[PDB]
Amino acid sequence: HWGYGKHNGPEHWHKDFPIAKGERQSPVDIDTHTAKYDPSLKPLSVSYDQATSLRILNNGHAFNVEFDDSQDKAVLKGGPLDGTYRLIQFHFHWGSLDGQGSEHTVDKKKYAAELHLVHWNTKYGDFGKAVQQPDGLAVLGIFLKVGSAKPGLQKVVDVLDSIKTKGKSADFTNFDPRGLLPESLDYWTYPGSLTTPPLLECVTWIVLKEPISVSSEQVLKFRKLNFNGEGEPEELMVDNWRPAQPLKNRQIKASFK
Ligand SMILES: NS(=O)(=O)c1ccc(C(=O)N2CCN(Cc3ccccc3)C2)cc1
Ligand SMILES: [Zn+2]
Repeated sequence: HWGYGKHNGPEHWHKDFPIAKGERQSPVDIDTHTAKYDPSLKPLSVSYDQATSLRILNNGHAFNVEFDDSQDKAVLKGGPLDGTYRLIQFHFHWGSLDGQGSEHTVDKKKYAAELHLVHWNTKYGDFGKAVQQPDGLAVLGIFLKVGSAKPGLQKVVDVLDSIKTKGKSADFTNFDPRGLLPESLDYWTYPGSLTTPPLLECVTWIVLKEPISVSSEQVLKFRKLNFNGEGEPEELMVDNWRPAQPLKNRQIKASFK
């Protein structure tokens, strides 16, 4: 029964998921003056040429674009990571208004939305084993600002009418996630968590500095989705973001000067 309402929102999650108040929770504010350049970080390696998208699912919290992760097809390596992380899904978090929606913030600035490309460490064999490890997942986070349309996002926007409500899915093959990346792979990185229940502390966060631009019409179509199931009272899927959590004993590292 967790969600993003007044009665079941992020301030309530700790009652069923006490790790909500833990030492490495996400998201966080990225203070750009306190993040230190780490010359030992490697360039990110984003290898998405062989990505196999399968399906898009409205899960009642967001929509997920799911990939075939039964082989090393779309992988994230390098940067702060040891070994190979396989892409399993991507999703977004967004606002009711353009002035909010991102989960990470930059010097307390909120973006209109945030893309999460979720990857799991292949040394743990499957995603369910990986989420039980402190280095199990790598999530690539990309901010969205409202301005020019993102052409590589339109195939996602155009299928959302077919998955309006919770539990609906649609075939979503041959989608190329390279079309969601910005030009620069400059990033910030820190150890954190899933941002939704069960809030497991299993994520290496890699947040790109350069946002992508999407149009007002693209993000308006995200905000026509529903949290509810078919035939239930309509509750628009908006403001599906967790706010920034305490940094505690953590350092955010920059890949760039
Ligand atoms: N916003 S985010 O990128 O941090 C993100 C949040 C949640 C998830 C996610 O995979 N969850 C659904 C399953 N659960 C994991 C799970 C638990 C037990 C058994 C198996 C799996 C969470 C992935 C990324
Ligand atoms: Zn997310």
